[PDB]
Amino acid sequence: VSQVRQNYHSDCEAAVNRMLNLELYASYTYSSMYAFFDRDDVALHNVAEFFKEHSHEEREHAEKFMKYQNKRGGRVVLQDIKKPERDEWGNTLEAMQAALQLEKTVNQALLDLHKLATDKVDPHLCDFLESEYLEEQVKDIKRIGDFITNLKRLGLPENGMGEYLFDKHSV
Amino acid sequence: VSQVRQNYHSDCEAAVNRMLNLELYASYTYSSMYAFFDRDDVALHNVAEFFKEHSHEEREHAEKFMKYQNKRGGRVVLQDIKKPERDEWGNTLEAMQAALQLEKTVNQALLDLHKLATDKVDPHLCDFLESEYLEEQVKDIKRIGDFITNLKRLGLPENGMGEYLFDKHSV
Amino acid sequence: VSQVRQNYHSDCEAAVNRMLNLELYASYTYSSMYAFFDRDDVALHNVAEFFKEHSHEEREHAEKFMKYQNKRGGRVVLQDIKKPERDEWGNTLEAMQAALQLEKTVNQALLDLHKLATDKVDPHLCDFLESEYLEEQVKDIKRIGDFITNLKRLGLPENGMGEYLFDKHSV
Amino acid sequence: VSQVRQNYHSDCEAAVNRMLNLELYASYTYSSMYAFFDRDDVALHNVAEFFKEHSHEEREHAEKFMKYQNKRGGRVVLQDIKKPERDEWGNTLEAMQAALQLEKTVNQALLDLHKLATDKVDPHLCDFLESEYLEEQVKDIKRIGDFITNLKRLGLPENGMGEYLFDKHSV
Ligand SMILES: [Cl-]
Ligand SMILES: [Cl-]
Ligand SMILES: [Cl-]
Ligand SMILES: [Cl-]
Ligand SMILES: [Cl-]
Ligand SMILES: [Cl-]
Ligand SMILES: [Cl-]
Ligand SMILES: [Cl-]
Ligand SMILES: [Cl-]
Ligand SMILES: [Cl-]
Ligand SMILES: [Cl-]
Ligand SMILES: [Cl-]
Ligand SMILES: [Cl-]
Ligand SMILES: [Cl-]
Ligand SMILES: [Cl-]
Ligand SMILES: [Cl-]
Ligand SMILES: [Fe+2]
Ligand SMILES: [Fe+2]
Ligand SMILES: [Fe+2]
Ligand SMILES: [Fe+2]
Ligand SMILES: [Fe+2]
Ligand SMILES: [Fe+2]
Ligand SMILES: [Fe+2]
Ligand SMILES: [Fe+2]
Ligand SMILES: [Mg+2]
Ligand SMILES: [Mg+2]
Ligand SMILES: [Mg+2]
Ligand SMILES: [Mg+2]
Ligand SMILES: [Mg+2]
Ligand SMILES: [Mg+2]
Ligand SMILES: [Mg+2]
Ligand SMILES: [Mg+2]
Ligand SMILES: [Mg+2]
Ligand SMILES: [Mg+2]
Ligand SMILES: [Mg+2]
Ligand SMILES: [Mg+2]
Ligand SMILES: [Mg+2]
Ligand SMILES: [Mg+2]
Ligand SMILES: [Mg+2]
Ligand SMILES: [Mg+2]
Ligand SMILES: [Mg+2]
Ligand SMILES: [Mg+2]
Repeated sequence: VSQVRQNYHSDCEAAVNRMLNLELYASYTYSSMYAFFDRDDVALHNVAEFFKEHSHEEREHAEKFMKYQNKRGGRVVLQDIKKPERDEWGNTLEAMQAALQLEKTVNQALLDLHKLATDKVDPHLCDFLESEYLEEQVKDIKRIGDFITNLKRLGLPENGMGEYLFDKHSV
Repeated sequence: VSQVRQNYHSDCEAAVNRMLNLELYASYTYSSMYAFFDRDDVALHNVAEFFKEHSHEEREHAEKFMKYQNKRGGRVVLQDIKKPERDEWGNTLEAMQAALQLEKTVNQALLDLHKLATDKVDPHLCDFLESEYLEEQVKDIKRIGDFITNLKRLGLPENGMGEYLFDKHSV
Repeated sequence: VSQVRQNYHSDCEAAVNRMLNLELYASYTYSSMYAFFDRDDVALHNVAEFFKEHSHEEREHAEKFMKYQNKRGGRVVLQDIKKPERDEWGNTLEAMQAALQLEKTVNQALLDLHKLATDKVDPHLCDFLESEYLEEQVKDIKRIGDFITNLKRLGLPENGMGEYLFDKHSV
Repeated sequence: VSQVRQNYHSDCEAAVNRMLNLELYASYTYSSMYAFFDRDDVALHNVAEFFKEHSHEEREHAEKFMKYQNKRGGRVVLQDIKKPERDEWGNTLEAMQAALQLEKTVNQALLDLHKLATDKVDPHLCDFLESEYLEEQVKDIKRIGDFITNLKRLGLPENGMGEYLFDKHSV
């Protein structure tokens, strides 16, 4: 047992490792979206940079879980980072839709981890999730939903002018 | 009943008073460690100052509980501050080991208070503990554990050169 | 065919994708080393931060290949990022030895890519590798070799005092 | 023989003169595009200025070859600068398409010169091309391709509103 370990359940330690992997997976998906929008035959650079920024954000989320694991006396265990679901992302609307679903998947995993922490009576882990993850997640989901509403308003996927306008005025 | 009192259980009020006393006890133990490392036949001044700083931190923790008690309409009840367990602390490793155990004792009391607050459905007290105590406690425990690992690496208790090096490069 | 594509062989495009994956793999290995040295029972924070910085450097190398691929009209194709070879890294010497071998593996892949680019008469790709990768790689290999020499001098793996001194004066 | 001349093949000297002429030709084509978009019945001033800037860039490329020729002890030999292929450029999409093809023509000539320099074992000329020409060429081709993708997205040539929007938000 680690000398620092106190009130930290094995199940929570394992779930933190799985959560870490999911954050890395989300980062990698966003990296893929960046590369797609940077293609010469897609060429929506502000959209590309939005996804690149999100990729970095998700990596930071993962690193914060590594730090957390060690602070509690748990042990970081890494697994493969699976490649993203798609190799190409269609257009701004399809990508934003995929991002919304990804964000909700990550959110569900965070909420499940919070429930586990609650069941194991771990208020430190609860606080960590509430203070560092859950609100940023709600904010991100709201921003992406707002974007989707606007992309539909702008006539996506068919309206190329609408897609151009979004890239130039929303991101 | 205090005019401000709302959703504050008698059991929680009493437990806050006991927690206050424990913080003062921890402060006093750290004061003792400061005085020991300041001895001419011990003479590890950076180590002494580390413990002096922790003594002040613990006193601040106690004062914050006094303020909390009054904010909720509870009444501060003081008891004797018991003298520390030891009069002399051996060396840097023994002292850090004692500090780790003290920090875990304080942490357990905070977690027990959080459980009581949860049982009495007191979210304000839960928030207070999570926002002002529980994370600082985890951070402090991690720092002391890290120190112990390094002190063992440096050959404590036997290696006096190792002890000197720690005082000059870690604190 | 991409409208921008000129003098860019399919073999080079594929090799750039494989190189990208290797950079990500190297990043992930360094992330693992960071987490290990951040453990409470390892606790060499300057060493941890060295590896964390290298993890970020390798990610930047990967992103630069993504940008390169698109600039030439190639298409980014991502694969799984394999987890690192080890879950724990022994000590500073073992980790630095693993880092040296990793850096040489990455260097060999860069040199192989340069040879392919030479065979396909692609001076732009040659220039990119020479200007952005090959010298940084030689510099990094030299720095790590220098560290290993010093760690051996300091009596690693047995000499814990030597390991402490390295963390406090070399990184 | 020039007193400075060393490892400079007659074939490379002649090819540098031809390359110089091509840069001047490219400059002149861009000047024509500037004048077209400045017409009162075309009136896309940001597009005009983009081409004017490129005209100046190409002239600078030519001047750098003159300087290069003298540095190696070769002799600058000038030929007529042929007028551009067209007197009018249709619209933003047609012009960008012509610019892409022009840039690829210039790029091919640079790559051919690099191959000649390689065959004649002239690393100074290789370095000059790689360091001063080849990457700027790839960057320019990528930018123009990105523009074409966006112009098509915006409904060019038919969509006049799309053309206006491009002029006001992309250049
Ligand atoms: Cl535990
Ligand atoms: Cl507990
Ligand atoms: Cl457990
Ligand atoms: Cl696990
Ligand atoms: Cl009450
Ligand atoms: Cl209530
Ligand atoms: Cl009560
Ligand atoms: Cl009481
Ligand atoms: Cl090609
Ligand atoms: Cl070619
Ligand atoms: Cl090919
Ligand atoms: Cl591939
Ligand atoms: Cl010569
Ligand atoms: Cl020679
Ligand atoms: Cl000759
Ligand atoms: Cl000539
Ligand atoms: Fe995340
Ligand atoms: Fe996210
Ligand atoms: Fe305290
Ligand atoms: Fe404390
Ligand atoms: Fe790298
Ligand atoms: Fe590297
Ligand atoms: Fe040029
Ligand atoms: Fe050009
Ligand atoms: Mg376990
Ligand atoms: Mg998973
Ligand atoms: Mg798979
Ligand atoms: Mg918050
Ligand atoms: Mg009472
Ligand atoms: Mg007590
Ligand atoms: Mg007594
Ligand atoms: Mg709560
Ligand atoms: Mg907090
Ligand atoms: Mg291919
Ligand atoms: Mg590979
Ligand atoms: Mg495997
Ligand atoms: Mg070069
Ligand atoms: Mg260089
Ligand atoms: Mg001649
Ligand atoms: Mg010509
Ligand atoms: Mg003619
Ligand atoms: Mg360059």
